[PDB]
Amino acid sequence: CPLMVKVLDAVRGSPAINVAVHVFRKAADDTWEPFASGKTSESGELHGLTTEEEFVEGIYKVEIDTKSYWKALGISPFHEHAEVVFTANDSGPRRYTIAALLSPYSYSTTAVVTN
Amino acid sequence: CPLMVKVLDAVRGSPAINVAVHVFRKAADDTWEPFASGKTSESGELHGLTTEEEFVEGIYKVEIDTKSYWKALGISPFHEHAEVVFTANDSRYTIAALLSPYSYSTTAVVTN
Amino acid sequence: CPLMVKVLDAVRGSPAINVAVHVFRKAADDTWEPFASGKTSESGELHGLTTEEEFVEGIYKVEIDTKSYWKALGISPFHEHAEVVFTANDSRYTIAALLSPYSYSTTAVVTN
Amino acid sequence: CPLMVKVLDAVRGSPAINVAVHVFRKAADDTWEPFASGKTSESGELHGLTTEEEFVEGIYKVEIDTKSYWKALGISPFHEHAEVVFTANDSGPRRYTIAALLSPYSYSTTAVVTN
Ligand SMILES: Oc1c(Cl)cc(-c2cc(Cl)c(O)c(Cl)c2)cc1Cl
Ligand SMILES: Oc1c(Cl)cc(-c2cc(Cl)c(O)c(Cl)c2)cc1Cl
Repeated sequence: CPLMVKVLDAVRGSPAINVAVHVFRKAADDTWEPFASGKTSESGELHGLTTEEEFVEGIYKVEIDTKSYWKALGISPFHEHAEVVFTANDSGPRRYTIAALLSPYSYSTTAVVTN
Repeated sequence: CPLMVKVLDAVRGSPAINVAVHVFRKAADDTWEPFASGKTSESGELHGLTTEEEFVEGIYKVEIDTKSYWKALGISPFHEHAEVVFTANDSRYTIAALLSPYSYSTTAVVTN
Repeated sequence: CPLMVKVLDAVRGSPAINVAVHVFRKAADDTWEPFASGKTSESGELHGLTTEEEFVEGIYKVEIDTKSYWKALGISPFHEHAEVVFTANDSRYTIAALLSPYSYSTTAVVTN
Repeated sequence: CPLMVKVLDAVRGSPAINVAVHVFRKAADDTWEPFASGKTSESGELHGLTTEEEFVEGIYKVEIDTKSYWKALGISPFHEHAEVVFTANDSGPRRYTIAALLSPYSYSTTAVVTN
């Protein structure tokens, strides 16, 4: 599991369940190609997006579909989605945890990078 | 005015208005003595808490009554209040707080 | 000026100065077209990006070049940049970003 | 484990290891009495502070000793510590995760409350 996403809801003090996450990788022609996608579990975690073999060096974008999440709760939020863009594995394989904390008008994101 | 407080609401995307703020300074006996207080304005700001003369080096606590704020909006919050504790050293302090029911963040902007 | 950007540095407790910001609007073909840009001032602020006439309803992206900022301070950052994507609907927008090497937070303050 | 603390470092993108945490409970005479204390592990987590039996209703304060953490890294930080104060178990036992994300001039805290 070299790439894991964890999403929390700051309004309810709970994991953010069933949030859609789409991951893209920047291709040789500077286009974002689809890489992986999934939905957060009841623990607000998304595991198994990729493998070490497939997760090569590159620029990745993790798009978290926050708008759909808040709308399904009857809240009209500010952002369309939360986007996290980073270079990965540029000095060898690392494990990446991307965490996001969500509110209707704000969000925070962090990365925990281990090896 | 060397100390300013700004409070924002992350749920509504607005200044947090009418939020009570109490400032304390740590006394000789390790007690917190009341120092300054007020309620944030329409812009979520609290200006004029103190003066350069009075704002001597020391340890200060800024207590933001976040519970009352959320209760007024009909939302059940987690925290009793938010506290920011820091040392003022000489060499302007903006204490900002961003509020959600189960989370808050605070940052200090120290300028000049 | 219906759109303002403010950027703060959580490592140094200061405005984030000289940070390039690019604003894009989503075009008819789902493309991002350049809309406005600038560099934050000494107060970490970027004013005068647009006018009420030009700032029509639509989807906008604000891209903050956080990587260059951290590189200038000799700190290796995680993110390529920070992006804030939102719909402007009619019924002033302050987009604030708080920057650390491996983390950032952004909040919108929508007033009037 | 009804009370867990997790602390992350936003400067290094790593868990915050060896951070001291002191927990207090408000006593009948409105004094803060010591309740539990510990240090975060290599994963930035602190488990085993208390038991369900001991963790009764009350107002608790979780003090995270952030100043010592940053000083040991050669950074002179703004805050003396981060404090999280909350009523616990007021409608029955809950499990509380207190998370903090740390930077020298800022911090964020969240609670995940489950049952
Ligand atoms: O003027 C300000 C505006 Cl607009 C926002 C913040 C601010 C404060 C905190 Cl804590 C945040 O997490 C974010 Cl994202 C912005 C601070 C100042 Cl000083
Ligand atoms: O397990 C975790 C828990 Cl509980 C909380 C956060 C987490 C994530 C964000 Cl964005 C935060 O601002 C804070 Cl304070 C904690 C991260 C992980 Cl990985």
